[PDB]
Amino acid sequence: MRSAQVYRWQIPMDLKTRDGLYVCLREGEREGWGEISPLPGFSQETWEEAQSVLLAWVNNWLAGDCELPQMPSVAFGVSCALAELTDTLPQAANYRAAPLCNGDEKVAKVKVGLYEAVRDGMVVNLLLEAIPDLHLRLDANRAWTPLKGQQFAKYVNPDYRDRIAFLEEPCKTRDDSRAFARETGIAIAWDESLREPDFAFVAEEGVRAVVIKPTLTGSLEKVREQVQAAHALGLTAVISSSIESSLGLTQLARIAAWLTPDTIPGLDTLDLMQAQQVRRWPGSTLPVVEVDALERLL
Repeated sequence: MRSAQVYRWQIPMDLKTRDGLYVCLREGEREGWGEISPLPGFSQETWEEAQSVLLAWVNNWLAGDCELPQMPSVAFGVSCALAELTDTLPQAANYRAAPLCNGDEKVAKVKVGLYEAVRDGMVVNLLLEAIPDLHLRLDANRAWTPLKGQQFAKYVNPDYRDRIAFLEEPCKTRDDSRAFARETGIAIAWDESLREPDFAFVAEEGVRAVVIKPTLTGSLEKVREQVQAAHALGLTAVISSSIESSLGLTQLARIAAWLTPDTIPGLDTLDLMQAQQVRRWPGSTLPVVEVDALERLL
């Protein structure tokens, strides 16, 4: 027989707090968990709206309904609980993420688009020059105009460009991002794009990878179809963090081990937070908050 729990929480950060929810579904002796934590500025839905939809969905599932949610964060969180219940989300994971860097398969991540383009190009060249066997993933989050893209590349030695594993969504438009890629020889990745209507997995010169943030994307099943479509075209697919708590981050670790076995995931966001909850990320020294101490809604 079906039973469940719903929690709400707010974790302090080093975003002042990270606000989200959890769902626990049980069937008999089985149990599955999931995290529903929309990200302000990326997810369309709010924490409050996700809370309403998740409570309704839970009520209905408790009542026997089979309908799955459409709201992305809820769809994700619920799909994980259900996969756990059915034992389809493997337990194994390496729990290793590409480290998030500033300045200093060796793979690391650097966010760009915060400082001006030249500074980012200079910072990037310095690193690459400094660590000859380093491979960098760069995240622009559509920060640049074509000009800015040229400005960034100008400071990056062509002979180190092959070591930029991908630069996500450099430009405001896909055509401009594609043009930047072709001209600079710097590989790019799609991230936000995959979430736009009408997106199609197609071979494109200069595109080498996609970044999938499941909390933004939707169900695990949808994440799996996108990973697979990326793989079928020969692209790298990276499972990436939406600043989930430790619970969802660990799940993301398992999803990566399972669906993107040879690709280290972009989960280096735990240290931005003050505590872990429910499930530990191995090696973290953050305190852990137990179920018992969370705000229960259902």
